[PDB]
Amino acid sequence: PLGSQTTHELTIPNNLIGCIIGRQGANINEIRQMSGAQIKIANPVEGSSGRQVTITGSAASISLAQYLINARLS
Repeated sequence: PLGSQTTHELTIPNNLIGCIIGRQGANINEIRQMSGAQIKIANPVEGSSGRQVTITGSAASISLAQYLINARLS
């Protein structure tokens, strides 16, 4: 659905972003594939403590993507 599509944003602590991405981006690929959401990692900035992530899709797929991000960090 076209009317369901929206955008969300969150911040991953820097020490955790490598886990989210994974080897060759395998982890973030999996989260994208499972959730059906588009997930983009923001350009890194020097001396930040967190890395921004945008998630676009329906509310359901964004909620799933967030859940999977959390699960990956356990």
